[PDB]
Amino acid sequence: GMTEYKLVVVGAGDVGKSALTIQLIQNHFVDEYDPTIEDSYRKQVVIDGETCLLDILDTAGQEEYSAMRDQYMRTGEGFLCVFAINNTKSFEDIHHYREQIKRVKDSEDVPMVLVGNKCDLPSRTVDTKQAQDLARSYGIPFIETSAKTRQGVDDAFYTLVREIRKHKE
Ligand SMILES: Nc1nc2c(ncn2[C@@H]2O[C@H](COP(=O)(O)OP(=O)(O)O)[C@@H](O)[C@H]2O)c(=O)[nH]1
Ligand SMILES: [Mg+2]
Repeated sequence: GMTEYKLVVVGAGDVGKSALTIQLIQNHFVDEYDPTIEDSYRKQVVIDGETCLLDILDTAGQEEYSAMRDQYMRTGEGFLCVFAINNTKSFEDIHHYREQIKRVKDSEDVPMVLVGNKCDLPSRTVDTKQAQDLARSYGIPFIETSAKTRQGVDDAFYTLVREIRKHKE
């Protein structure tokens, strides 16, 4: 019946990984959540007629041992690769996340969704086209989000579950 899926939220610091996660889990926008805390959350949802239990890891970067990063990449079934639309470096970092996750999993086919967060902000430096083009080059969806207004948040997580299913199937 209920199937559990391991989702992993990755991206540079300050892009909104924790805020995205907390909107989905707790239905509010958090302004201040310590950037060094890495935690996981469970949430039950129904997607396309099938209940699933999302086990969501809100990552925070370096681990005590890199072996621990590798482990959560190996066990992770799908990845939300998050950048902020006002931070070009966070977008450029996506190249690294894509590479590293493929490398750890030794796979060319890893369920992922590219998330461009903070779309409510006017100070945009990363174009919709450049992100759409990058996602297309990986064969994955691109979704624009705002953890602040909740735009796209649910779609990003649900789409990732759909990508995981497509991969398993
Ligand atoms: N305006 C706006 N601020 C955001 C958004 N998402 C996150 N933030 C803020 O950006 C900062 C970093 O968010 P956080 O979730 O801690 O980023 P993390 O380091 O990736 O976990 C926080 O002050 C958040 O309130 C968003 O969509 N819009
Ligand atoms: Mg965080």
